[PDB]
Amino acid sequence: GPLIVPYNLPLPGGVVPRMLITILGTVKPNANRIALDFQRGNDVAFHFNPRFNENNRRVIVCNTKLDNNWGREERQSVFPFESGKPFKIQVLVEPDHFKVAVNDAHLLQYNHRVKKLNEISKLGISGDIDLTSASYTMI
Ligand SMILES: CO[C@@H]1O[C@H](CO)[C@H](O)[C@H](OCc2cn([C@@H]3O[C@H](CO)[C@H](O)[C@H](OCc4cn([C@@H]5O[C@H](CO)[C@H](O)[C@H](O)[C@H]5O)nn4)[C@H]3O)nn2)[C@H]1O
Ligand SMILES: [Cl-]
Repeated sequence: GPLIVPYNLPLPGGVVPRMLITILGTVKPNANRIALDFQRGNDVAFHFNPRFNENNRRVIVCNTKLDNNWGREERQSVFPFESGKPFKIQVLVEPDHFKVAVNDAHLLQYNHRVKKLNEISKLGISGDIDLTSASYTMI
């Protein structure tokens, strides 16, 4: 039913273009944050971080963490999440970027900074959600 957050989903042999990762959940009421962390060991290859109240604004912050240092942030002000509401996040790995759609609407893409895609072998899912489902498939 509801998975335990923080949740770790192993990605056997890392990611690869045409790999589709689907996260189903519901945002808690008065949520503060969501985070998806595609990890290469201790490094975070792709950090996807909806923030519900940063100086009274809603923003999605994306970044990469290498040897414990966060890089240059990429910010998107389109913010499809709402507290209390069910969502679907789809992360499709493409040759040059992660492509993210929420609720079947394209949201953003994030260019690969970590190059060893087949070593990005785990997805951490955390934040103020009830997590229903997390899975992957090759399309
Ligand atoms: C148009 O221009 C802009 O107009 C704006 C109008 O409000 C502001 O004036 C802008 O400058 C101020 C400003 C401040 N911040 C951030 O605000 C934050 C709290 O919401 C923190 O204080 C941030 O610094 C500490 C911090 C670090 N991290 C880590 O970031 C990682 C991803 O990179 C992961 O998410 C980690 O998990 C997370 O810990 N988190 N917090 C701070 O950098 N963003 N912008 C200005 O540029
Ligand atoms: Cl790399």
